[PDB]
Amino acid sequence: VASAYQRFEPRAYLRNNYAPPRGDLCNPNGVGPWKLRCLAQTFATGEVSGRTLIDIGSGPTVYQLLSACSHFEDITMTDFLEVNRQELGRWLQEEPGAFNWSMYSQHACLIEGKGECWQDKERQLRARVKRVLPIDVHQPQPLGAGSPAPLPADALVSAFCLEAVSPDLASFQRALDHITTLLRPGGHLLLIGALEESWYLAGEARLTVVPVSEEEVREALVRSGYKVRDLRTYIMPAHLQTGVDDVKGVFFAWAQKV
Ligand SMILES: Nc1ncnc2c1ncn2[C@@H]1O[C@H](CSCC[C@H](N)C(=O)O)[C@@H](O)[C@H]1O
Ligand SMILES: O=S(=O)(Nc1ccc(Cl)cc1)c1ccc2c(c1)CN[C@@H](CO)C2
Repeated sequence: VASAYQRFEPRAYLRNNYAPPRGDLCNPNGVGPWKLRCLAQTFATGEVSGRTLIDIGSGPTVYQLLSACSHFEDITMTDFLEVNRQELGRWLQEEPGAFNWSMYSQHACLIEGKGECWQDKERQLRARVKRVLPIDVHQPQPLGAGSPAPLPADALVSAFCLEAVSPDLASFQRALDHITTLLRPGGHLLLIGALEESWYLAGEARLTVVPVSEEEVREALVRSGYKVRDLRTYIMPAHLQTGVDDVKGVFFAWAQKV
């Protein structure tokens, strides 16, 4: 896969998945509103807290941390590709060419209902993201030997990574076992991913993906030593079925390392 990922174009990836129609946040039935709503509700339970958090395979996106950032003062973002870490850098440092996530920040504020202005939410994320490190979930030690990242983390977040870098279920299970080592016992894992997908595009790159089911993800979490606190499925409607992939749904898993 690492080979195919050498052609991965962040801008194309962003455009394919986070720009209209999939990125439209006005229609309450879209995947965008559904996902932000499920990230906000999880953190609103007050049960997912601590000091440090690590986002596994962040790619060029930050939406997965909008609701999470107000609960963890030290946040580590990561990704296998340097081009993605650079794309993140552009938004974090507010440099030219950064992707504009303002509609997402605003919706997270809208959903959270704490009366927070979106600039303050983005300010807080930028402030708490202490570093952006390389990572490889295929390695028993994903971050490596002496990573600047505070370990073990009190919580992990990973969206669309594992199944997208695993050729099969068994390999999926190992990557999960792998990243699980980065988590403090009793800690929390918020895993988001593509259901029954076999490929997706990112510019000249065409990636192979392992198609997994909700049941398969649940059992994998259980086998890695987690207690599944919540599991949800969003079925991808026809209007969101574009030619960028063959994903059937999106899953969300809130797991607790026991
Ligand atoms: N071996 C590996 N270990 C960890 N991440 C990897 C990887 N190989 C590829 N990746 C990264 O996994 C990501 C899958 S796309 C998901 C991006 C983002 N988390 C989102 O929610 O959209 C890409 O950023 C890709 O570079
Ligand atoms: O759900 S999405 O259609 N877009 C989306 C997700 C979250 C929000 Cl907040 C908004 C839009 C979405 C986002 C990323 C990926 C997909 C779908 C499916 N392919 C994966 C890579 O395998 C990558």
